[PDB]
Amino acid sequence: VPDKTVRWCAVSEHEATKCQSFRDHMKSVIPSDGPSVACVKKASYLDCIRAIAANEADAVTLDAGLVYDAYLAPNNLKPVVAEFYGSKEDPQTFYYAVAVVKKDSGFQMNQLRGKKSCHTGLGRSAGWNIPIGLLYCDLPEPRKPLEKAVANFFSGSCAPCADGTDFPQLCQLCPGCGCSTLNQYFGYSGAFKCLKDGAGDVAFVKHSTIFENLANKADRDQYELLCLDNTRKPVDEYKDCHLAQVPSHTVVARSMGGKEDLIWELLNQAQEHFGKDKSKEFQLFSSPHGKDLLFKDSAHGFLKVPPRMDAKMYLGYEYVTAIRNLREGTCPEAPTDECKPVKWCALSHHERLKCDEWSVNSVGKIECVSAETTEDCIAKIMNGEADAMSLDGGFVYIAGKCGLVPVLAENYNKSDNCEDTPEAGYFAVAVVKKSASDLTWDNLKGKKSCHTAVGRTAGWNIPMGLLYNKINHCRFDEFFSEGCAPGSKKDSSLCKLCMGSGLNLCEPNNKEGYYGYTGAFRCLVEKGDVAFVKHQTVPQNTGGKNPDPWAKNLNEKDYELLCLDGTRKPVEEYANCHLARAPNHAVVTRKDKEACVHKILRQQQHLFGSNVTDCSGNFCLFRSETKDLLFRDDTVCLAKLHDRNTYEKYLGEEYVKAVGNLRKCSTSSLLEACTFRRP
Ligand SMILES: *[C@@H]1O[C@H](CO)[C@@H](O)[C@H](O)[C@H]1NC(C)=O
Ligand SMILES: *[C@@H]1O[C@H](CO)[C@@H](O)[C@H](O)[C@H]1NC(C)=O
Ligand SMILES: [Fe+3]
Ligand SMILES: [Fe+3]
Repeated sequence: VPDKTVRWCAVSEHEATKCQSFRDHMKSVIPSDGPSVACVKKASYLDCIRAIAANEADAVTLDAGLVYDAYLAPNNLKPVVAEFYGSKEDPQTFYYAVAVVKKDSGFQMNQLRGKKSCHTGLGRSAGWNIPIGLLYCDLPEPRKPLEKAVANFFSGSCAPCADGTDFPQLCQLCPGCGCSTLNQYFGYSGAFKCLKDGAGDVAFVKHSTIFENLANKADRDQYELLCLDNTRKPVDEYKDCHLAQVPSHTVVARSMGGKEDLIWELLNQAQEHFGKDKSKEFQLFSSPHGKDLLFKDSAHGFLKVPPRMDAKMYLGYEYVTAIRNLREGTCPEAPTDECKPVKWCALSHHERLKCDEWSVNSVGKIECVSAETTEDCIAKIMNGEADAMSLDGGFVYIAGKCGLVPVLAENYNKSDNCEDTPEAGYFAVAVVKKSASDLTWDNLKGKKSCHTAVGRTAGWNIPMGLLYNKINHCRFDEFFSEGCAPGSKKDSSLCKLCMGSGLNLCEPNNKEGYYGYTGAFRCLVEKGDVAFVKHQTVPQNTGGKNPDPWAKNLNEKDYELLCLDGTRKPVEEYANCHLARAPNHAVVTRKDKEACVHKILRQQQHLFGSNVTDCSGNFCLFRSETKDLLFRDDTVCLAKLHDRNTYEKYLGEEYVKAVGNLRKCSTSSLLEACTFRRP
């Protein structure tokens, strides 16, 4: 009360040597109110994970594979610090796994069978665990032992660290399948030589491996990469043509106990002091007693892992999927029919219950799964637990930084050709009361505000984007006196006007009554000085059309819009008095389901779209009661997106800019973690 020493787990005799030498040296230049280091010794990395889980140790650095095993029940560890490997200014932490090949050898990923493979080694990420994991279900039966089936798949290979007596075929190119730099084709660089030399047809390596072996691009153009869509790309389009995105070397911590922040403090203070080129006393990435003790010797320092980043996310879908398949042999029995059912992500129980009903009517084509925030749902879509949800533009943006794709837009304009008509978008406006004559778009300092939610187009990204372009700081909660912006930090002023109780207060879901367009507006009625909503929200909640007590008798007449020019006009005059265009909300998913989601959803909306009336008794998809459940209440249909299937491409060039301009101000723990993976 308080303890500060980090109980670091060591493997070798040698590693335990440096661990205490590391402790001694920290004590020389770090004060007593800072972190120290203690050492625990166990027989292998396997024991260390067990150690940290049972709270008899705190941290250890691991390769991607062991990171997976560590996250598993009952270990439940999570990655907290990352080694990086480039310059301080463009630090490289992850590496993408790729399958390199000679230019114009006329085959794709789905034709690897019967070709000659070059690998880095067994247990290795890019050279084995990724390719074989992702090719697992095309391997011939029996797939036990894996090595045999792999041998039976390729027409000859080099598999390092494997066994040549049991399986000879893995060695035709490495006659002595040697787990050592002795054998010429070992590891990243050797595996590539294999391909370069002609031994093999495909080599499995990092994206950087080629660049480290061919400095000149005229040489690189003689190679290509195999993309997962059974197509080829040039070696410098790794980012859009890789297998999986491995992390290099990760310190992991207890998911509950920790000590997460401490671990960072120690390591950050370590790299400041004895890191790289730092001191000539102690060397954190070098040694006397053998190499890669505690950390890799090519490591240039550390970076903290954003707290939103659990292991599933860190390792990433394609990795996790890969390494899963290696252990649990689940493949379709025998073929996957055509389109299994879609997991829609309900936002807490209000949406769940609508979802659950939607499910019943769909005869097994739509399953429901809920999370309590949308970011949580987004992450669920990323990791496989979920498949699809519809999102405000500002959150499609985030989804898109997280590598998810817009599949179909919502459309709000009545038309005989609704499904095949891209709409320019809806209009973000700023609504106040006629009664409050005093207010103007300039005069807002020290007034009270109501937002749909943080990170949404009309409720945040647009209004605040502008505000930031004026005031020049992110502290919006000080420019306003107080407000309601569900998703704000519980003790900002922008949570003071929200209406939820007590944990639910300011929570960015329907349990909070000022959430969304209706909620933002209601906030304006009861508590605030200005709502930031879409252009239709007033009509939609006045003149009796919203029957709830608070809305029953409010009149359109009673409200006005603030225009940018400083003047103010009635609600219907939004075309002449809006803040910006807002990209229509849209549905998003991951690439491998874009197909089935587009198919199922048109199948689905023809049954339950705005065509249908007598919605009571029937199930009607796009009508909720004032709460935009699953979809906005005024959705007319879902529009196709031909070649407009990318968050940048979909949202357009204006919106992506404006949101980008706000990057500095972002508060979002998911955006941090996704752009950490990489922007
Ligand atoms: C709605 O449909 C009309 C019909 O021609 C079309 O011109 C327009 O793009 C759509 N949007 C608005 C705001 O009128
Ligand atoms: C409802 O409207 C759409 C619009 O053309 C139509 O395609 C669909 O078939 C209709 N509903 C049903 C249940 O078929
Ligand atoms: Fe590797
Ligand atoms: Fe919106």
